Amino acid sequence: TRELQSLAAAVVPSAQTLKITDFSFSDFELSDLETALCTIRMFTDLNLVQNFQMKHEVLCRWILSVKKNYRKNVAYHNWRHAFNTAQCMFAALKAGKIQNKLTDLEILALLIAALSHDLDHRGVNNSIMEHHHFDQCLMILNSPGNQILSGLSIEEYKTTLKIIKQAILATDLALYIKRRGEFFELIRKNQFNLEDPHQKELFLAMLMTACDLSAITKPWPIQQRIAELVATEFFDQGNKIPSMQVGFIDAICLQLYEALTHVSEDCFPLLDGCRKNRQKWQALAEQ
Ligand SMILES: COc1ccc([C@H]2C[C@H]3c4c(nc5ccc(C#N)cc5c4N2)CCN3C(C)=O)cc1Cl
Ligand SMILES: [Mg+2]
Ligand SMILES: [Zn+2]
Repeated sequence: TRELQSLAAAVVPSAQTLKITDFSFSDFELSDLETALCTIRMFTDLNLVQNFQMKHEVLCRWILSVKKNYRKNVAYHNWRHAFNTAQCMFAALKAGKIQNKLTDLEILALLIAALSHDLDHRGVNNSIMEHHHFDQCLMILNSPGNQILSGLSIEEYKTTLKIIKQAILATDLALYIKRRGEFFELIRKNQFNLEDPHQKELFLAMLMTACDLSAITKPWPIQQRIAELVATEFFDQGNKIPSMQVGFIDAICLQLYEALTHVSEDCFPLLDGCRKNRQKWQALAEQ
């Protein structure tokens, strides 16, 4: 309440000041309070506070509830990773122009899922995990004073919960591998149509994984620092790195970001930064 009083009374700087529209956004210089302000700006500039009548104090308490339920002692899967996944979601809807291809409920659920998709993570060394993350997302969404979705009707609320649940479930890389071949086959044949609800639901799953791994697309000095955090989680429980990074980019990332650019050409900076990082890690791999 000492933190919530200061956050609620603050002024929320514009999206341009906060630099949350650039795919190259980084958070290393930001306080926990600054990340909260950037998050309010995301809800605000996506018209989520307005279209769904969110009381300011409730959104402030909800953001702080979400942030508190991430574990700081976890090197990578912490609040900062969830904040970044939401930022890339914002950058994709705005700079990537994905906004027009989605509905308000879908955008409202994507932002909530991106912020929640790793709640109570304990580090890689501890599809059940994603079901636990949605469980914690649901518990916070139902906490007194945190119900940011109270402005929705019951039909709106039930649809949004279904989308939130699927989006968090989609961040299971096993589900991504199960489903990506379909998404690539329909991108191949020039058949991809978002009007198909099964195709729209599949795309929302791919958009989640794209933002979930957005770190692999960051500029080299940032990507180097994030790859450190990843190593500290996998390794030190809190040489071989360059090769494992190129293998991850090859197996997982490059096709995903390639397909995303076909859906919207303005998501190209993700595919670009992911390639420049493959070059950098490949050179390091060769010593
Ligand atoms: C001991 O050190 C490492 C070991 C492996 C990796 C590789 C693979 C790794 C991985 C995973 N998710 C990542 C998400 C983002 C980024 C970035 N940027 C990189 C990610 C990432 N890199 C999950 C799958 N995985 C597995 C199975 O090991 C990196 C480091 Cl440093
Ligand atoms: Mg996860
Ligand atoms: Zn994640």
